Amino acid sequence: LSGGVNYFAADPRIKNVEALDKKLLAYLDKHGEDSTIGMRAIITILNAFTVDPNDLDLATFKAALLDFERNQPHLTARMVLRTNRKVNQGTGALLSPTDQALSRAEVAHPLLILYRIEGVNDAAAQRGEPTWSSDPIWVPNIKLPG
Repeated sequence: LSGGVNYFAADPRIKNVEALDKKLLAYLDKHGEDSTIGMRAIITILNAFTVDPNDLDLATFKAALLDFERNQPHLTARMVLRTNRKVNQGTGALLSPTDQALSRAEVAHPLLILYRIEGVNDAAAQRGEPTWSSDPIWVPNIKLPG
């Protein structure tokens, strides 16, 4: 993982879908879709995900965040939560044109963008096309500063 590059999980899995979804949606209401958030809270959210290291290396990213904690204790992560997203699994891309520009413009804060995708699996699975591991799903996109 190099700085200044977006990485998103192509095929994420959630340990407990309802618990994470309830958690993220409660956060979205309480704190907004675009906020800053402490490192430990980011980590906790990331731990709710299971992703193959070759797809998205969450361990390394988390390690990088902890390094930021020790080196820059005041540094916070930026978190963007989008809902009602409609992206099919396996298309090779996640972010909207707006979030592309957003992430390119963010060069100070470690950035986590979460996309909530719902009501997409049935149509795709009915026509034998790739599906997300759950409905609804949250898809993570990370970007380190630099």
